[PDB]
Amino acid sequence: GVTGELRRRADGIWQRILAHPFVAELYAGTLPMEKFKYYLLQDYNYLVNFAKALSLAASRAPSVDLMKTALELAYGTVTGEMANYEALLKEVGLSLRDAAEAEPNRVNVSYMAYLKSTCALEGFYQCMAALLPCFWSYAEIAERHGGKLRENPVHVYKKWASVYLSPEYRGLVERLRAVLDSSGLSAEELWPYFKEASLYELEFWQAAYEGH
Amino acid sequence: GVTGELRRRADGIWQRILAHPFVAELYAGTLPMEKFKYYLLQDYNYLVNFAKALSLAASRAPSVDLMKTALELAYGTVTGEMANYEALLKEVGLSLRDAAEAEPNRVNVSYMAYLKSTCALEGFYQCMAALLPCFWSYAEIAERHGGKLRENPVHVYKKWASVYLSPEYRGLVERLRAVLDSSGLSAEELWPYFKEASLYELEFWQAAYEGH
Amino acid sequence: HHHHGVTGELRRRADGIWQRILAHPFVAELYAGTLPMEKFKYYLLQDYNYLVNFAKALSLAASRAPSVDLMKTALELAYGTVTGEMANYEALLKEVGLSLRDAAEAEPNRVNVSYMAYLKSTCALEGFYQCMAALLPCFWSYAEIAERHGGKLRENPVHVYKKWASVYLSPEYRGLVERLRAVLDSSGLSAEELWPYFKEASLYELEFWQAAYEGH
Amino acid sequence: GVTGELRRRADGIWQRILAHPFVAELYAGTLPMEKFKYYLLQDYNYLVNFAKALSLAASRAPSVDLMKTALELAYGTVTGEMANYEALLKEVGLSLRDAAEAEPNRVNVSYMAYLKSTCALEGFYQCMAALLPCFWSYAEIAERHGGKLRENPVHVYKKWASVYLSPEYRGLVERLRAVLDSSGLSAEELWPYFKEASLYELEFWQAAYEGH
Repeated sequence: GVTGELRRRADGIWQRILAHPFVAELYAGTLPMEKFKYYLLQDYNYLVNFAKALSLAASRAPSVDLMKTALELAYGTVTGEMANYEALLKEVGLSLRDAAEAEPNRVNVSYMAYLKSTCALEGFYQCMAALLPCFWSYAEIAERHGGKLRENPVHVYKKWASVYLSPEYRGLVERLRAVLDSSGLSAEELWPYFKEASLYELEFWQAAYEGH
Repeated sequence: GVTGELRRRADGIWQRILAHPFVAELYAGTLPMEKFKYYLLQDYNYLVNFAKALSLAASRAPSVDLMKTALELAYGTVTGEMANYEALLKEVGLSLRDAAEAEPNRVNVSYMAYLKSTCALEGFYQCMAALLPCFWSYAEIAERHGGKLRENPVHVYKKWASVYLSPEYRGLVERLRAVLDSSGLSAEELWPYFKEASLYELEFWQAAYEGH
Repeated sequence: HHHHGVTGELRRRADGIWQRILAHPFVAELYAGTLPMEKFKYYLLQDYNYLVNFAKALSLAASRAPSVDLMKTALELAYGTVTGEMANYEALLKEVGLSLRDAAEAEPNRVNVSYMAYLKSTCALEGFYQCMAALLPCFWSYAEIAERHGGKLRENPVHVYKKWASVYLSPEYRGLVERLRAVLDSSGLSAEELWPYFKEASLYELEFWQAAYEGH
Repeated sequence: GVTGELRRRADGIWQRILAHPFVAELYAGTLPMEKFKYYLLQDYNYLVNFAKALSLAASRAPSVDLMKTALELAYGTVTGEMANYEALLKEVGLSLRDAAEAEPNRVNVSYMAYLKSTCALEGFYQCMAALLPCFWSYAEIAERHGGKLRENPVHVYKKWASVYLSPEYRGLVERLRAVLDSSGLSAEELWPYFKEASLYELEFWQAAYEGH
C-alpha cells in the first residue's frame, strides 16, 4: 500500500499537524472565534483553487473512470462543499462577498500555487499524491480529536468537524488511497509531492493560528 | 444577442448540418445500424475528451461561478449524455471496452485536438464559444427532426434522440448561451471559434455517414 | 548522439503511411522541378502557421521535460524554429516575391489548423517522450523525402526549389533527426505505447502535402 | 506607463528589497562568502524553473513577435546565464553538479510554484507581470548599490553584479517594460501578479541571508 508508506515517511510532519494548537483548540472548543473567522476567510481561496487543481487533474487522467473520479470531486467542491462553506459563513456572521474580498495569506498563495502548478505540468497519479494530504489529514484529525467534540460548546465548530467524521467523507478518502495504490508507481517516486503538500498543510494551520 | 449573431453567420454551415443525410436518416429510422454503431464508437471517446475540454476550461475561469458552470456543464455531460451512451452500446451489442479500443477517425482526432488545444491556451469565453456548437446544434437537430421520431421503428434510435428533446438538455444549452451573451465580448471577436466548431460538427457527421 | 530501438519500430509500423508520403506527387514534382510555382507559393504561405505553432508545441514540450538537458534540447529547437528556420523561411519567400506579412495574413487550411491543434493539444497535456513521438515525423520525414528524391535536384532548374531542399540534405539536418531518435530511443518507453502519437502526426504529414498539392 | 504604476504601488515592498542587508553587503563586499555560496546553490532551482515559466509564457503569446521574446529569454536563461552561473560557481569552488543536488528552500519552491502556476494557467501579459519583478529589481538593485563595487575587493561579487549594470541587461528590462506598457491592460488588473512576485523576491533575499 504505497499510500501507507507515503503516510509513514510523512509521520514526522503529520504528527506535528495532528498535535497543532489551532486544530486542538477547534475540536475542544477553546479556539477564539476571531482565529476561526480568519481561517474561514482563507478557506474560500483554498477551496476555489483546490477545485481548479482537481479539474486540471481530471483533464488528463489515464482512464475515463479516473477522470469521472476527479471531475465529480471537482464538481463536489464548488457546489457540495461550497454550500456547506456558505452556511458556516452565515452562522458566524460573514458572507461569500467578505470571503471573496478576503486576502489570501502567504502559505495560502504558495500552497495553491504549488497544487495548480503540479496538476498542470506533472503526471496524473503524481498530482493525486499531491492532493492526498488535504483529504486524508483532515480525516485523521477528526479521528484523533473527534472525541473532544462532545464537550465542545461552540455549535459552529461542531458543525465544521462533522463533515470529516462522516462516512461519506471517509469513504472519499478510501477511494483516493485506492487510486494511488492501484496505479503501479513506486512510493519513492511519489513522496516529493505528498511531502510538500503535507508540509504546506502544516504551514497552513500555523498561519490561521497566528492570524498571519 | 451575441450568441444569436454567431448562429446567424453560421447558418450556412448549420443549415448543411441540419439537412445532413446521417441526421435525417437517424431521426426518420432509415439509418443503417452499421453506420449508427460506427458513430457510437467514435462518440464515447469524443465525449471523453469533451469532458476533459470542459475541465481545462473550468480550471481557468475568471470567476468562481463560471468555474461552477463549466464544471456542471462538464459533469452534466458525464451524467446526462455519457450514461445514455453506455446504455446505447449494450442495446446495440457493443461494450465500453469495444468503444475504448475503437480507433478515432481523422475528423474525430482533429476536432477533439482542436477543442483541447483551444481550452488549454485561449481565453475562457473563447473556449466556451468553441464548445457551444456541440451542445446547441444537437438541440436544434432534435428540434427539426424531432417529429419524425413517431414513425421511427428503431428503439435504439428513439432512445438516442430523447436526450436532445429533453428540457434538461435544452436547459443545459441555455446556460452556455447566457455565459457567452453576458460575457462582454463581440460576436466578431468570438466567431472564428464558433465557426471552426460548427465546421467540425458538419465534418464529423459526414465522417460518420461514410464509415471513415 | 545516435539511434537504435523504438524509433525504428515506429517507422516500420508507419511504413504504409510513410511510403504514401515519400511517393507523393507534390514532393516528387518539387525535387524534380516540375511542381507549378503557384503550388509551391501556396505551400510556403501555409508554412507560416505550421512553423509558428510547431514552435509553441516545442515550448509546451520543454515546460515539462523529465530532465534539464532534455529541457535545454526542447527549448533550443523552439528558439531555432523562430530564429534560424524563420530566417530561411523569410529568405525563401523573398525569392518567390512574397513577404512575411503575406504569410502572416495567409489563411491556414483545415489540415494545417487540425494538425497544429493536434501537436499543441498533445504537447500541452501528454508526456514528454509522447510529445516527441508526435513531433518526430515532421523532422524525420523531410530528411527521408530528401534522401529519396535528392538525386533529382541535379537536373532541377528551379533555384528556389533547390534552395528549399538543401536544408534537408545537409549533414546538420540529418544529425538533428538522429539526436531526436536518440532521445526517444533512450526513453525506455515501448513502441506500442508511443505509436498513436507517431501515427497521427505521420497521417497529418501525408494530408498536409496533399492539401498543398490540391490548393486547399 | 502601466509598469510605472505597478512600480509605485509596489514601492513599499521594493524599497525593503533595495535596502536589504544581503544585497547591501554583497555589492559592498561585506557579505560572508558562505551566504553567497548558499545563494548561488539556491539559484539553480530559480534559474531552471524560471526557464520553464518563460516557456509556458511563450506557448501562449498573443503575437508571434511576443512568442520570440519569451523563447529567446527562456533559451537565454538555459544557455548564456547558465554558462555565467557555472563560471560563477567555479570561482567559488562549487560545480553545477553541486547546484543541481542543492535542496531548494521553501521560498524558492513556493516562488517557482507561483510563476509556473501563473504561467501555465493565466494570460500572457499577466505572466509577464509575474516575471517582470525578477528582471527589473536586479537592475534597480545594481543601480542603487553599483557605486559600492569600486571599493568591493571580492572579484566573484563584482563579476556577479556586472551583468545587472551592463547596458545589455538594462535594455532587456526596457523591452520587457515596453511589452507591458503597450499591452493595453490596466495596472490595477495587472498588479496582483507584479505584487506577489515582488513579495517572493523579498522573501528570496531574506532566505539566502538566513541560510534557511
